Amino acid sequence: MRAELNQGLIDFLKASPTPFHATASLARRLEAAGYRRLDERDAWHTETGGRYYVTRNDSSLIAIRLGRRSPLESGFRLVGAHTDSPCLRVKPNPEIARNGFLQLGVEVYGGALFAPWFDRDLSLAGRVTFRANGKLESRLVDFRKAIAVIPNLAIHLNRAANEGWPINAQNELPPIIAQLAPGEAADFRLLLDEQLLREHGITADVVLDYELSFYDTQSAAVVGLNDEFIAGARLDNLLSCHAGLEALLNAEGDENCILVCTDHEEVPFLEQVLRRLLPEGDAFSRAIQRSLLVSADNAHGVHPNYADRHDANHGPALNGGPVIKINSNQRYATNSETAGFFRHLCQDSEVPVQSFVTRSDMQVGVRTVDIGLPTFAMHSIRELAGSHDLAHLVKVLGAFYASSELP
Amino acid sequence: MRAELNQGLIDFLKASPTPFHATASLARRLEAAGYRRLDERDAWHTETGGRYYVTRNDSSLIAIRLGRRSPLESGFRLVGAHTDSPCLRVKPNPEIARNGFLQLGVEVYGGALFAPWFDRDLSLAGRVTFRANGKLESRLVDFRKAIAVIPNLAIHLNRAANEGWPINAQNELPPIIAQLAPGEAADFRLLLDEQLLREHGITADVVLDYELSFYDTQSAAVVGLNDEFIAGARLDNLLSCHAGLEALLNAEGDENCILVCTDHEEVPFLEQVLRRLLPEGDAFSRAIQRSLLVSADNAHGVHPNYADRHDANHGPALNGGPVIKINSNQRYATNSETAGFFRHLCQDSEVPVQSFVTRSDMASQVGVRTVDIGLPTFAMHSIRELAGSHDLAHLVKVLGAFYASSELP
Amino acid sequence: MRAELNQGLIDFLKASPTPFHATASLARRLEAAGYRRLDERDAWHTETGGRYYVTRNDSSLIAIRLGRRSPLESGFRLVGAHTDSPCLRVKPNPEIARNGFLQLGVEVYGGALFAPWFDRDLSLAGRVTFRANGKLESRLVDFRKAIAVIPNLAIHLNRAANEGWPINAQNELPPIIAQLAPGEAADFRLLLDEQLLREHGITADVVLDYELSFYDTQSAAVVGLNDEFIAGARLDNLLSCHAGLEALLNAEGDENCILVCTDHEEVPFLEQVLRRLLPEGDAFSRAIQRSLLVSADNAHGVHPNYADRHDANHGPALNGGPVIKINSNQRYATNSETAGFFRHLCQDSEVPVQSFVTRSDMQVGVRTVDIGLPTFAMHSIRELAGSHDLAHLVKVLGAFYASSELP
Ligand SMILES: [Co+2]
Ligand SMILES: [Co+2]
Ligand SMILES: [Co+2]
Ligand SMILES: [Co+2]
Ligand SMILES: [Co+2]
Ligand SMILES: [Co+2]
Repeated sequence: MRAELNQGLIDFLKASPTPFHATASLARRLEAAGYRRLDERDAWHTETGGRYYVTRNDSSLIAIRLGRRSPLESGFRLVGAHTDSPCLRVKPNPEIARNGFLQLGVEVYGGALFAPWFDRDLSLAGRVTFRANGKLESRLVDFRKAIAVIPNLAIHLNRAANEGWPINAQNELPPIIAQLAPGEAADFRLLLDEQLLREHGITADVVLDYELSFYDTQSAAVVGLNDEFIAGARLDNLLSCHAGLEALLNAEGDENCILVCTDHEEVPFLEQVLRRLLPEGDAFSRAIQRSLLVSADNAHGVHPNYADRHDANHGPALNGGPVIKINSNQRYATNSETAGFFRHLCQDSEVPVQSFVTRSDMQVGVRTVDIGLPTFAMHSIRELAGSHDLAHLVKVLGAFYASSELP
Repeated sequence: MRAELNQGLIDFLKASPTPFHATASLARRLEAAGYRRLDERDAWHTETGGRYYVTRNDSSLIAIRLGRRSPLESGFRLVGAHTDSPCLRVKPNPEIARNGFLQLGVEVYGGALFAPWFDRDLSLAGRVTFRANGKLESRLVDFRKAIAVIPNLAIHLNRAANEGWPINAQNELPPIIAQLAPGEAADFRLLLDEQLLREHGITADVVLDYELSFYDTQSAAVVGLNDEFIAGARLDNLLSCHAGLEALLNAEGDENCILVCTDHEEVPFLEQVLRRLLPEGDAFSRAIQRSLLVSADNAHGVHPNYADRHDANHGPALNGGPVIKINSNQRYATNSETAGFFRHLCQDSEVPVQSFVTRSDMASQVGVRTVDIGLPTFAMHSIRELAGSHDLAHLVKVLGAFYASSELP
Repeated sequence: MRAELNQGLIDFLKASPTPFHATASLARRLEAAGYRRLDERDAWHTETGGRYYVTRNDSSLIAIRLGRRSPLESGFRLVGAHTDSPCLRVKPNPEIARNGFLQLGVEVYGGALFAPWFDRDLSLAGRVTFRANGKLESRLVDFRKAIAVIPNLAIHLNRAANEGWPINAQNELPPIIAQLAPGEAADFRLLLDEQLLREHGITADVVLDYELSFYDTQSAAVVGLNDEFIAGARLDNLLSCHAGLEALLNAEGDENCILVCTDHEEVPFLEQVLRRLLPEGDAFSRAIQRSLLVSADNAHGVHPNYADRHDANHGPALNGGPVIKINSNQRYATNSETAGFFRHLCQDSEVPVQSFVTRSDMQVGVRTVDIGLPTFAMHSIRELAGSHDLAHLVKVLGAFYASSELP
């Protein structure tokens, strides 16, 4: 499955600098495959089998592939991922004007590593809400061009730099985007208004608020002497989003399938959607108890320069295939029946499979196995995974999507 | 008018991932412009009006533009830059095999900022020395392709990462280039040999040693909402090398002109070369006292997230022109005469000029008077530094006015 | 307006020293306004145009305005606030007898500031559960009188008192209520029986258990040279409770409206009440997705003596109007659409509006905007707010309640 798959990933990451864009990319692909969009606000006709997707807040998406069999007999085959990643968001009154520069004050979304955000050609994307012709409207904008940089302080002026210092997100992370007069006027909402005309043709009476993420304009790429790796932003968790979608779109059979890609993992929807798919009563409970959730989120590869952060018996290899993640304290829902099932699936697909627990010194109600492709450096602005692993994961999710029996 | 310089700089940086490659790029352009190479091993016949360059270790270059009058009478105009930048160099027995990976051990060259080298698509380039059927060869290689990465450790396994930790070069900086295990012979010198075949159609008997730097494969680029900035590796100090060379090739007037770009600044050539110009005896000392060296190396612009690392009266602006660097404890050789001269020179060429002095709580065995100047930058010694998209034009104009200058102090 | 609104607030705080008392004060206001209590054990018949309220544990209240067009088309407009505040609670067996004094052991409720509770004329109020003719009753009591003091230790005996010491809640916070003889014997439940007789004309067989809060007997008050401020206990969050009830009672139009004042916010109901207001499980998601929750809870005004605790670009000003609270990491669920709407709603209702974000180094599935009035000294026994802001908040909350169209 190539190469083609790895190229599909790179394009998908490119089109998705935010959870909003991620969602839009998933939906345009779902639509090209003939899934019809449902609006939660409207009444649903619903025809049995039955290809649908629904969004919430333009940043969460559920894909529903209804099969021949009653979900009360066959249960659901659910794959879960998330559409968000740690990053830096623009503040509501962002303009900072000092030493000739115009900067934008940012907050740190999620458990982001600060250091890798320095010295990158960053751009800006996300959702803008504005008033046009009286009505409230929302669009996505993506500046595409590299408009921003968080420069490092020179080592000459910070000689114990490599000894480590607590990077202060308030002081040290606002990006520079331009130079000002001064005195010159600076209106970031005016800049967004320009970007609305430019990107959308819309003229806008005033710009109200926004959810804008800086991101790396350097694309994901295949790296390594023998091309054994993929480097890029947002692998956690768009690698899983892409994988599950590719598995859903190419799945054999007529099983009841769901793809759930939710927002804010990194900080109800599925339940309300499912309760609408089912004639209420014991139907919900009977379908869900026959179901299985494969929760796909990146795993930690044992890192060669940091090998002792891992249990020696449980250090996943990049390109060694999907990792089954166990944690007895319910950090992962995986148990012997869901783990045993997934393990059996990989064997029948001839896909290699690994295990991970952490070092011991470190709500729908569905059965769940937690898996993930091994990865280095989450959540940096540029994470690392293996170039063989996407084909592995797509193979077994596709096998799972086509599985008649579940535990 | 300004954008071709910047385009040329981006091209120059791309072709120069190492000091060896920068010297090669500089030399290629000089030859295209009519400068001819002198070998230091050989006798020189230098006629006036002549255009020469000189090379040492394939990583230092001196470019000579001999003028109408003897340098004994009218002096030298000298611009200095350097061809090296902090980076990671491959060790001589580099193969590290563990957890299924192949890695290359690296030493840190210069005062590199470690953290920015993480999570970068790295490639490998430099000089390779080998024995071929059966003589001693040196060639330059550039894998071009992204072959290596130094991944960060996940924050889940280093939760107090943003509080800082002392990054250990021996431990945390060896890059991953491939996967091994279940076997398997890993021999780096053999990989170099395939790279010799692939790049030069050359095969080798045995590869002996090599000087190879890892570099960022992401090109330099113009950035900012109004394109005010240039980002890239090696702005320290290929920015000045470019600037100096553009200015040398296009400067008007006669006048004796010198471009000196030396290696190992980040850690005798010039003096020996200048002496082989001019007659024996007192000719040298007399020429040098009528001479002036503009040492061009990047300055620090005042950083708006770190503004108090600067003196509030001496905070250079990106795109505010060349900076005169003063340190009366001779960290810079600038004195009031050479600073005065350069200031006069900028004012005549309509080029804006700034001053820098360090916060007070923080050549030349030739004996040439010197002014130290630089274009203001951020993130000096990072894998990716920042500079003004306007400053290069500013610098080339004033160096051009310097090379054309009739009089010196 | 304003002076009358502020007097109403003051009276409300006085009437409400506990969650139980806040709920009772809300309940008797609504009933005066014609709202009829719905018992959760009963079956409900709700007509259009209905005005209802329902309580739980006598300390949470949900008031409901049913309009004419169905929640399936128009959704609900919901205002959220909470009934509780940080304070000190009497323990089950509280009598401490030492040094001639009677004291009551107290546990610290919520994230209270300890120092301000010292040297205050405290009283005691809350719920008493007792047995009367073997029947088992609960009544509210309010001693009203200043019956307790937690005195500071004199600076002469604690000379570095101004250097700060860790205040130990178990040791330094039990208040003094009386003096005791040599061996005089004290029974707190006996004093509670006398208060039952005193306040309700009731004798108890035996007093069983209780939930009693100490509170300051100093009334809320307008303060400042130009009367720009209001000072009082429990401004977090009875300020919002009061503002929401005014807004609900005076709201024009006939749209579907909810006021949610819950208990225990400072350490299920809403969903269960909403589900009983509309048929299927398809109707729930449809109506909730068309709804909007303005979650109203005090924000932090930038304090002139601690101004560096705020972001310089996001320092809300007392009497500056409601504050839209923002946090990408969902400490506040505000997004660009619900912020846009609220900002619009303020600007075309002529109320000034402010944004808040923290310094970067510091459910039922409904869209939400977190907003609050700017406040000083939050979780102290005596908090500070603007004497102009309550009028602002009531104005825009009413504007909200009369909004036909929601994001
Ligand atoms: Co994840
Ligand atoms: Co993550
Ligand atoms: Co330098
Ligand atoms: Co340097
Ligand atoms: Co509160
Ligand atoms: Co509170």
